[PDB]
Amino acid sequence: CPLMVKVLDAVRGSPAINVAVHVFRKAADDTWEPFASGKTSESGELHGLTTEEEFVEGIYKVEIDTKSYWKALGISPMHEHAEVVFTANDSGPRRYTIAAMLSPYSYETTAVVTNP
Amino acid sequence: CPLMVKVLDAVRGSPAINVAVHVFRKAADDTWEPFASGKTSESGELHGLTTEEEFVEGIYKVEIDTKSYWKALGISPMHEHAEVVFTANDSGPRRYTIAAMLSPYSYETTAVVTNP
Amino acid sequence: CPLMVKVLDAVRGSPAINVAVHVFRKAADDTWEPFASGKTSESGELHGLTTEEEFVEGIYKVEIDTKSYWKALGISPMHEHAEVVFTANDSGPRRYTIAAMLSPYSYETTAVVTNP
Amino acid sequence: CPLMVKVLDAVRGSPAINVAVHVFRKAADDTWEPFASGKTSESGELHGLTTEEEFVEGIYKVEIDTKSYWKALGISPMHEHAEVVFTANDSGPRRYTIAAMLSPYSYETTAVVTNP
Repeated sequence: CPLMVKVLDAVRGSPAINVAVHVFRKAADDTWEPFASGKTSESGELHGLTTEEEFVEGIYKVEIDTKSYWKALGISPMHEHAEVVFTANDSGPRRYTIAAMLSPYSYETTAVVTNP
Repeated sequence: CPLMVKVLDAVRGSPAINVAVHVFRKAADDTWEPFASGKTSESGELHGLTTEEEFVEGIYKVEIDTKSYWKALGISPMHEHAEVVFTANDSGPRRYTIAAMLSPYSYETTAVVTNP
Repeated sequence: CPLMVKVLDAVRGSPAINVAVHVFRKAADDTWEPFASGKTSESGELHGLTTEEEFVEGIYKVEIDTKSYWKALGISPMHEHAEVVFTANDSGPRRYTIAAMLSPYSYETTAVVTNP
Repeated sequence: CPLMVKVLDAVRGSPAINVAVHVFRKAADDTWEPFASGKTSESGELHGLTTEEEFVEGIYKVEIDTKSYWKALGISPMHEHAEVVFTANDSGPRRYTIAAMLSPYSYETTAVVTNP
């Protein structure tokens, strides 16, 4: 798993289950090329987005669609969405975990990088 | 001041001085219309972005260009930039403060809303 | 103002008004000596805690009593309180702002340091 | 594992390896009774702190000793330590994950609660 996404609901203190996550890769011609997508599991984690073969060097955008998750919980949020736009494998491949804590008014993201 | 932006350097624990900030307003035809821009002052704050007359209801994007600020401090960051995309004045006008704590690998944003 | 405290309610996205704040200074004999205290104002800020004469070098604890603030809003929180324990004026006097974002389950603090 | 602790180094974007963690349980006579302790592993996680039999209802303090971890990395930090003081099993037993993102000047904690 070269890329994992984990989402927490910071208001309720619990994993954010079934949040949509889309990943894009910046193309040669400056456009956002769709790369992979999925939904967080009951642990708040999304595995299997990509492979070590597919996950090349690049600029990657991770869009987490928070708006609809709050609606299932009866909330209208402030942020439309959350984004993490980071450069990947710039110096050889890494394992990346994009971590997101959400709220109706705040959000942290962190890119946690390790090696295999 | 219906809209203020404040940026902190969470690594050094100090205001983030002279960071570029661009604000856009989602247009009728789904495009990001440029709205206002500026640079943070020595307190890390950016005032005078807009007026109560200009700052209508809408979906607004605040782009904080972190990448170049780290370069002036000798750092290559992970995130290309930071964004806050929020809906404004949805229920009458408010005062908004978008607050940003930055790092080479993490970032919080919060939308702090009050009335006049 | 060598020491300022600012508290935000990260759940509601607004200043945290009338939160109790106690500051202690580590004494010579390892004990927490009471130093100053107050309540946040309508901006979420607490000014006038101390003076440049009184605010000597030391280890200082800032206790923010979150539990009772949530009760006034009908909430039972997870954290009993929030604390920031930091060393001050270690290399000459500074201005310190202790910043706190709260929630029933999460909390950031940051020590933001500047000079006069 | 009714109680797990995970620590991230938010400055370097990586797990915080071999951080000391002490847990205390508030005793009947208002004192902090030592409960369990350990060191984070290479993933930044600390497992096996306690058992479902030992981890009763109570007020628990988790002390993460950040100061010495920065020293191994050549840093003098601002915060002496990080603490999370939370009430546990108040309404039946839960699984708790205390999550910590650290820095020389900032720190988040979150209590992430789930059921088995």
